[PDB]
Amino acid sequence: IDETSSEVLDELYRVSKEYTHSRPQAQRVIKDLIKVAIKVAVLHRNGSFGPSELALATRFRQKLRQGAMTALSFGEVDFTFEAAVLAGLLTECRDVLLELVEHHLTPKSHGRIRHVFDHFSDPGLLTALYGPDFTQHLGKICDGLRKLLDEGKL
Ligand SMILES: [Cl-]
Repeated sequence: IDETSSEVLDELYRVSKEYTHSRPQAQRVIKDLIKVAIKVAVLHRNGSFGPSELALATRFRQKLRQGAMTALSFGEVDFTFEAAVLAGLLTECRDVLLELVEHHLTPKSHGRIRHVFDHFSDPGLLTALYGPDFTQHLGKICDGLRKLLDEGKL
């Protein structure tokens, strides 16, 4: 696994664990995240996607970059964090991914996608993340996101 991606994944785990107060819950969401990513990766490697699905994958990446850039913008003291906006963007990502894998992955895998995106798009979690107690976590996530965008890994 890519080192920067691992660093961000680590931070997402830590944010989830601290927000929920549950190691088992955080481990579960990150396990599902990893499973989903790899399953989608395999579909890309095996040439399983049709033309409309490949266009959907392109849209998903655009949306994911938009989410990342918006997360970064809200990190600026200048601009006011709006949880509903970031949550809405993450839900747009969820929905594009769900469409992408509708005909390729099992309903169980669709459930894992909903679990991951619904966990992190939770306005409660995001509000905590952008609040006074999560300053260090947010900085590290933003550093990672900026590096991923810079290196073309999103
Ligand atoms: Cl298709």
